[PDB]
Amino acid sequence: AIFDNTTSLTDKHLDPIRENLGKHWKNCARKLGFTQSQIDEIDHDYERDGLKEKVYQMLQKWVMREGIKGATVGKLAQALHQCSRIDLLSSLIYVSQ
Ligand SMILES: *[C@@H]1O[C@H](CO)[C@@H](O)[C@H](O)[C@H]1NC(C)=O
Repeated sequence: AIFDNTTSLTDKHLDPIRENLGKHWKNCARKLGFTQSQIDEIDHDYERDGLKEKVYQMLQKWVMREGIKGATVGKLAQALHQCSRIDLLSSLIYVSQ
């Protein structure tokens, strides 16, 4: 079951989220525990780099903050549930097999 999966996230799990989180990324950032101030910093600091880079930076900051113990398949699954991205949750289930 995806929500109890304790596997540490690596590129293979993160890549579908990097590619598809898309323009509606900030609500998922809040569910991943970023404050509005932190979201604003990412939004401003990576404006010239583009939306995909804002997404990349947000996800990587989360993986770095939570570490190997905390940045897991099951925790990402819960975040995707909480931010209502069942499309992304489905891609995560498939890549985790
Ligand atoms: C926390 O998230 C809520 C939405 O759930 C938002 O209204 C509020 O502004 C956020 N606060 C901060 C400090 O990010």
